[PDB]
Amino acid sequence: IKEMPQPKTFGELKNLPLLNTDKPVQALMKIADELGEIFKFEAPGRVTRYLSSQRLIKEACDESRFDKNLSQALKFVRDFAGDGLFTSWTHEKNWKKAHNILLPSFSQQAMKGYHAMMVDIAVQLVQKWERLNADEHIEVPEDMTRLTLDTIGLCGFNYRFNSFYRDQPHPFITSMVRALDEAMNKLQRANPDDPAYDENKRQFQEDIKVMNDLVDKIIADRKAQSDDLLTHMLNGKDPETGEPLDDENIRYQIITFLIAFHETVSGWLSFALYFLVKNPHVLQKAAEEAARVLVDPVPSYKQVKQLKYVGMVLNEAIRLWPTAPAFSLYAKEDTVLGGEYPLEKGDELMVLIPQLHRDKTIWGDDVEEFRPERFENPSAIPQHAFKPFGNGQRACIGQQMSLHEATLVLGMMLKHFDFEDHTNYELDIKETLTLKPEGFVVKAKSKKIPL
Amino acid sequence: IKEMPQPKTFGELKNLPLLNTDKPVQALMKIADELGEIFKFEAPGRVTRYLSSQRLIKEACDESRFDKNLSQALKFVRDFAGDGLFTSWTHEKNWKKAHNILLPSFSQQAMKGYHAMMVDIAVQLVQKWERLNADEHIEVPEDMTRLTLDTIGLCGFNYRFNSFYRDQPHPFITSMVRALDEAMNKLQRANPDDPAYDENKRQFQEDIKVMNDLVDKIIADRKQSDDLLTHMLNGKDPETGEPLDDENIRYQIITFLIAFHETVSGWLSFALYFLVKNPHVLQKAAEEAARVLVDPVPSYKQVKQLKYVGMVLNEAIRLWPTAPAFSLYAKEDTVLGGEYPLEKGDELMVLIPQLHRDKTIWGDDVEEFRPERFENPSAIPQHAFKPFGNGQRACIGQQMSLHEATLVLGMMLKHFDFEDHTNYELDIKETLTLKPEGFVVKAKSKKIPL
Amino acid sequence: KEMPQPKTFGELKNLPLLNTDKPVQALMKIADELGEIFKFEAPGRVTRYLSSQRLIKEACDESRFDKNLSQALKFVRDFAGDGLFTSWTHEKNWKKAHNILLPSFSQQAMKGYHAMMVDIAVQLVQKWERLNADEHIEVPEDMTRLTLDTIGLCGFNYRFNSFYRDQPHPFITSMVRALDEAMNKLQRANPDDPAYDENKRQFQEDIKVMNDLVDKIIADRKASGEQSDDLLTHMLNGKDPETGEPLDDENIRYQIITFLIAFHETVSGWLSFALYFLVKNPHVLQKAAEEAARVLVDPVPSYKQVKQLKYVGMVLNEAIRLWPTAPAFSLYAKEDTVLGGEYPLEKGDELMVLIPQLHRDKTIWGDDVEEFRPERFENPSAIPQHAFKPFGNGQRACIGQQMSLHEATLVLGMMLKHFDFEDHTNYELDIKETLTLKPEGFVVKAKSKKIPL
Amino acid sequence: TIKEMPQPKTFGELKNLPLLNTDKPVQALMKIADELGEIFKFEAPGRVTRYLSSQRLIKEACDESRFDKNLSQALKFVRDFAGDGLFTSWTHEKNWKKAHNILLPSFSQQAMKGYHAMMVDIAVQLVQKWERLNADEHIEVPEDMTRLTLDTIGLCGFNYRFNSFYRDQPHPFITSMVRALDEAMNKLQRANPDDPAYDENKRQFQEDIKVMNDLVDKIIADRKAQSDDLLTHMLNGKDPETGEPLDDENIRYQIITFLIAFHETVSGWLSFALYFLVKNPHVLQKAAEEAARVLVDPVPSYKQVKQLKYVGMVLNEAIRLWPTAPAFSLYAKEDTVLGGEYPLEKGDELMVLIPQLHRDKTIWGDDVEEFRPERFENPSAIPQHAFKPFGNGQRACIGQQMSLHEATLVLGMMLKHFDFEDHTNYELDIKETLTLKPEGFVVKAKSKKIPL
Ligand code: FDE
Ligand code: FDE
Ligand code: FDE
Ligand code: FDE
Repeated sequence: IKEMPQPKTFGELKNLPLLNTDKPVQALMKIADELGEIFKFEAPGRVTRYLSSQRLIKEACDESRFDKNLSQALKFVRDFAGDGLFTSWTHEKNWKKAHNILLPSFSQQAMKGYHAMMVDIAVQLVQKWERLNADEHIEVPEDMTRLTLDTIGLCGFNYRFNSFYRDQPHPFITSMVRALDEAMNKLQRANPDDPAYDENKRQFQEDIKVMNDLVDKIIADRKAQSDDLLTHMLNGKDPETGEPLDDENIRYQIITFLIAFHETVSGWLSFALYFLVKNPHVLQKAAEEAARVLVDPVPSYKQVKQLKYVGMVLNEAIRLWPTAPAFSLYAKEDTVLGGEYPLEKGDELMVLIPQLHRDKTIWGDDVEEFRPERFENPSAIPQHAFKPFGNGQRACIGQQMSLHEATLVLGMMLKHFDFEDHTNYELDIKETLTLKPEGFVVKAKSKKIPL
Repeated sequence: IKEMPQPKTFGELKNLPLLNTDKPVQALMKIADELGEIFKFEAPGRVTRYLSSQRLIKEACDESRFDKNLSQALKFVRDFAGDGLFTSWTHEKNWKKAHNILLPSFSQQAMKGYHAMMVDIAVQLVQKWERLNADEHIEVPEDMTRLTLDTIGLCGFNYRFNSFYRDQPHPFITSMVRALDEAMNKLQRANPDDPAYDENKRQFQEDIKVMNDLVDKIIADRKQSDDLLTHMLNGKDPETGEPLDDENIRYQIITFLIAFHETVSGWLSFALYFLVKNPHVLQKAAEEAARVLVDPVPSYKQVKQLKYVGMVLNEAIRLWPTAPAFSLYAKEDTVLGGEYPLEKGDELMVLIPQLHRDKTIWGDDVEEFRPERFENPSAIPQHAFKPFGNGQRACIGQQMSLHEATLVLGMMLKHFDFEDHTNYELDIKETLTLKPEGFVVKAKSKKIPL
Repeated sequence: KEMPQPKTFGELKNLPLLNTDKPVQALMKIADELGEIFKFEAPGRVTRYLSSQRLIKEACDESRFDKNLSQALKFVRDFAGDGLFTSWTHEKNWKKAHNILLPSFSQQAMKGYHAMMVDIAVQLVQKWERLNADEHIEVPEDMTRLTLDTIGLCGFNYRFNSFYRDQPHPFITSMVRALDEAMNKLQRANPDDPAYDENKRQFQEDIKVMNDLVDKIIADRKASGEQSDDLLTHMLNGKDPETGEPLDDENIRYQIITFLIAFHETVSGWLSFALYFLVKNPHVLQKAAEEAARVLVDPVPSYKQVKQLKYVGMVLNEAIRLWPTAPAFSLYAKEDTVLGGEYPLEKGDELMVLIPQLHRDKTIWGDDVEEFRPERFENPSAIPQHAFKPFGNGQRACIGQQMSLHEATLVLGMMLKHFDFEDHTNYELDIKETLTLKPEGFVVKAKSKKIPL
Repeated sequence: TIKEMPQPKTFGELKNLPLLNTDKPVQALMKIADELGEIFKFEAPGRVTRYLSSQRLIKEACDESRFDKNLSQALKFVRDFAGDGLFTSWTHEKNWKKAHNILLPSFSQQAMKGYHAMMVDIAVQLVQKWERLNADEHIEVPEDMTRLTLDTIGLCGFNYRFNSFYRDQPHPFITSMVRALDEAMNKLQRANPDDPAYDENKRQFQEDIKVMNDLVDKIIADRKAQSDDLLTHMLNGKDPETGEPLDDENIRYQIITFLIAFHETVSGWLSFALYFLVKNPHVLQKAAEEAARVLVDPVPSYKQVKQLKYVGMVLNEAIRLWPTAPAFSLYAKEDTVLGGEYPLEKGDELMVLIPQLHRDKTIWGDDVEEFRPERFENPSAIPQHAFKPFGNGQRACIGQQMSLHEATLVLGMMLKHFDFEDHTNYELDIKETLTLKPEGFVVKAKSKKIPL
């Protein structure tokens, strides 16, 4: 009872050239604004539907009708993340297995344990920024990346990257960044066999070895003893099959966590810092809460949760630019979406989170303005209207940890510094598969409080 | 005595790679934002200084200290616009000659003369928008180009480009456009002799030929009309008694054609953008238009009384002045602002968009579209607002442009309600001028007839 | 029974294999590696490349196979339309134009074109006389000026005046660029990517350029009624015996484009190649120059005299054997059939004759296939049937074979009569490939023998 | 002064630099020489040089009392990872004459007898690889010559086993070297080396030097764990004026130097010979003839390698037509006049186009392009300085005897054991790094069924 909108198609190439930007997500957003809540996007070999209104999004988040689909994006990341929690299909050996082995390791009770090491990495950042000279500035995404990676490596696997002791990035991080870019780059390749991509292929494998070799370096330090993320993997057993996780799979989970945490949380903080320096009154409300609550030289686990405004900023940043901008679904059985669009079994849907988070119908007509005050009552927001961490059983396992980190770090930054948008930086959002601000720089004057 | 800041330089290429964007002006504004009111900009074989605070620009506008310089930009334009007014040196032969011959034709008294022909073109645009079907949209920069170009050919030269009767741009307009891109592109070539730049060198001569050709049919076909073109054929220099030679005239026509259509097309487009982005201001101007434009066709008198429409235009050109910069050189040794010593011949660049963002002058809300700043146009300090250049070398076409945009904007506001149906994000395309790219709207006609 | 096929790249088949600027030569190397036949697959199409006289002989059976419009020719049809070269044998305008024009390329017709042919030829000789001592000759560039001017004057009584220019006629640059675009579409897997927008639009403008002067020439003569006895009046006045009607204006415009392109592209390459092999084989140059001197006894050559340069004709034939400027033609099986007892073909299957490789079939030419020996052709009937097909086959064979040979023989004769040629650069053969073949950096210096015209 | 020197087409401030914007610079300089003759000026943005091609001028330029070895722009770029090694050092630099006198013993004819055995080891591995191929397959000639030449210099020279024949994608070191060498050539064409577009290139290059210094600098320690080899001569030899052995970092520069120069020159050299053999079947016959007659043991003897006279002649005739290191550079020690026609300021640069020298028609006769190895039957008939494939003077190629022995040995064994088919009718295509090798050259080989 409704023909679905579709953008300009270029011959046999369908809609693919339309996402021949350096900014595909943002290109999909611009399409969403022109065609409305749902549009078909077909490329050679695949077809999908992108949804942008909460009315259709809530139905797709009905777990009896739709199951998580591996988007072409995720299908290409699977070539180095394999059977990890992020890139495994729901119905498959290790998803449920790893899911129940690892879920205890991220429940609110796990956070109390990670808190000490999180603080460690957070002081290094504060000390680095403290120790900068006057004429210097801060490269925000890079230092957030230094932070996030160091924090997961210590909390999760008790491995010290020492990112703050390095100027050129780590070999691992560069391979991870190059691998993700390649996964993205395969989306626009109309035929991946063309010889033009031979060097691109050769490097892809060279970086997969670099990561896969290095992760086993993490494994060497232990069997050759501490309440940590890795221990649960080598040591937790399935209640039905009795076994632990395979050595090959434990690998993929590590790659997954390293990639997921360091990438998603880097954008998150950077965006929060971006929005703070652009909204100085919000900064004021957030900076004062920092001083009043963070009364110790270093924070305690209990003190973090009181930062009720710092948390609101983070959520409001994540509303506007969700660092994992999309998740994919398929129909378990034949169905009708919204009484208008019939779906055959196996058809793919794409939830375009940033555009869902821009539904005026839900948020009012100031969808675009950075106002953390929307979130004082998280309970007024309808169901499936704010889904930055996915949905259902395949929802983000790393939510409670990421939020702990972001709120922790942001608090200490606001407690210890004031930040000047000394360049009048125009937001430039880089798209690998995640989103991050690119070239964001600030200067920070230390408030002269000791640690 | 104050040492001047300079951004990052790359070996023998100096600051040249920093502008290896498709957006140099915008990249320079970014540099201005990091380095402050003035910075030195070095390229291979050249040096200039970019000024951004009203403190420095006011000095540089002393016609006793500084004269108009042909920036590297304009030096490349001189290859197809030659010694026309825009691309002339002040003291060269044809400038003051041509300037004093033509000023009468851009005086306020000529406007009453052009007004009919201007209305003619504007009715065409309005009828084009009325005749769209419901599902269709409007391509704003492209239709402003049809409008601005057709307007000057009819007012100036009684030539009908018929852009509204065409879907791919006119062959003249496209070569004229491609010539501008090459002038810009020559800015970025570290060595223009490289054979990679040979296909370009060939297209360039063909485009110069295309425009030079079209003009000469207009100019020769004349040898009964009181317009810019006969003023050129008949105007006489009071010292030598002769008109401009046919070559210089050709150069004036080319100059005007591009200069008007490029700046005025961008300008109207920016106004439409800022209006759809601030609907109260659209409301007030729409209300103001409806009350004043009370006849089926607007009159010359009524256009001076679209006082709010004019304020909008002033506020848009404040934000994005479609001709974004002018250049100056020091006539003799001096110090600029007590801090920066300058040798004779040293170059200055007025970065008009950054000047219009000097919080010191405009307040702390610079980035806001508020036409009410232009209630009292006398309230604004001198040398704070330079959209039309400066001095004797200031835009000779200010009235005509202002008259044009104001007439056109008003009729659109009287005749349509406009929908930003795509939530268009501003993307400003750079030739040498500025212009929004991909700006589209939907327009529902108010069914007022013409 | 299973046919060789070169290396395939995923869903892209063999197409990346000849993403060179020189496809024919890459195909010549596939044939060298894989032999008399190999399958060449592209997205959406399949063809078989044949190189042995054994298979070509069957492929020339007009009762079994007909002329196919190769993918290449399919793209040329975008501006050569319904011209003789790009017509299907069963299309309406083919047989029509064919029976109408054949007299205009006959031998009695050549006697008529000869003088205007001579006209362009003196223009070439004088330009070469009037050069100063230091300069060289840009050989392909001057052969192009000559061949184009000759077809325009002989065919259409139109003067391009190429010798009075440095920028080629505005038209020939389009005509050349259209050919390059036609060639360029061969390697584009996705023809729709927006990157080919400047290409596809420049293309449409170049077609506008060619049609303008061709429709001007065809209209300008439909007013002066002038009885030049040339291709153009023969097209305007000749009538089809079945419909009683002459060729439509749209179709004539296509034959002109066809003839301008066909003559200028094939013959200039041909002359260029002959001259290359001559300056590279000085003993052969001597014999031809001697025959040139002995026969060209008049201030300007006469038609009877041209018949008589038997050795330059053998040179020309030996040149077109090594590098046939039009390197391939295509056929399809009119019905299901088996080729050479090993390869069954369904009706409609496409075959491609790789003429350069055919002309190197050692079992036919002997063990010295690559040496330039014009003495192979002094007994022309000794050559087996379908062993030497530089002009195609059967009813679809080149209509301009005679006209071209006359031009080349005449022109080459005069060059040898009037100059001594020096390979002052030791030019290494570098063959540019558009749709036809021609050498690229070829230059020589020529000392005038001071014989007058 | 008498004679204004020719100069090819100039592109404004970019001079004639665009003339070598091929992937085949050397071949372009030949095409220019063929039209402008025995000498021409070649200008670049920051430099000017003169190319010599006639034996007449080259005989003068090889006067060691007037000219010395210059570092061409090319060799200046190799100096970034080969540093102070013999190939990239100035004569008056402190490590040249130092390293030169300690190493001459390791390449004297006397030294060869020792290298002979390990030379054979790698030589059989190659023969075994070819023997074990199935019939439908072919031989990728440059790749297998690169495998051999590198394994031989690495084994015979430093007792390190690369084991190239046990891998299909090339060694990381060799892939890094070739990419480092490619970067050196790639710079020659950049009139803007500061431009940001070259950041990934500058990055990768810096990573590639680390790769070489990694393995090589480990090898110097890995031996301190002493036999009689090139590395031992470097670790143990003493300079008589300061009495010191070579610098630890200088040795790293020599090893890198020797690995590259050998593997790049010798592999190219063998490949070219094989091309000429399969293209000249009668020469192939006579060459396999002597091979069959002399190579009478399951393994070659040192004496026997010397007793191949025609195989050596094919080698000489191969390097004549395509000398794998095609050029060397010189500077004027003082002001002087070249050929009585061209005056030179002190410090002016000369480039010898060895391929063009080796085509000087007045010297070799008019069949200069023909592959005729019998030109080398009487080597004393060849004029002094007409045939300089190994450079000139004290700066002459130190390894020419090692190289000739390897090429003679290997080429001999190939001719004994296989018959070769140009089964694809391969057209000669020259890959240019700084050195010259042929590309995509392939043959099929039918075994003569003979054991080792
Ligand atoms: C470590 C970590 C950290 C994190 C964080 C984050 C942030 C900030 C954001 C986010 C997100 C997300 N996630 Fe996240 N995260 C993580 C993780 C993860 C994992 C493992 C996963 C998978 C799970 C399942 O489902 O199985 C996720 C998950 C996730 C999601 C979903 C996806 C789909 O496709 O559905 C989302 C949307 N994550 N996230
Ligand atoms: C027609 C026309 C129109 C116009 C418009 C306009 C607009 C809208 C804006 C503008 C601007 C300008 N201008 Fe303009 N305009 C014109 C023009 C002109 C001229 C001619 C000139 C030059 C002047 C003199 O000096 O003479 C100008 C001018 C001008 C200027 C200045 C330049 C310099 O460098 O100095 C500026 C800034 N404009 N504009
Ligand atoms: C005008 C002219 C001239 C010429 C020349 C020549 C030369 C030198 C060479 C040649 C060739 C040829 N052709 Fe040549 N030609 C011509 C033409 C022609 C035509 C029209 C054709 C088609 C035919 C029919 O079909 O009808 C030809 C044709 C021809 C051929 C065939 C085609 C196919 O596809 O088969 C060939 C191979 N052609 N050719
Ligand atoms: C081991 C080795 C091996 C070799 C080989 C060879 C071959 C096959 C060829 C050759 C070559 C040469 N080298 Fe030689 N080689 C070597 C080496 C060398 C050295 C070390 C050098 C340097 C020495 C001097 O001079 O000091 C050379 C050296 C050489 C030379 C010279 C360089 C210049 O710059 O002068 C030449 C030309 N190589 N090579």
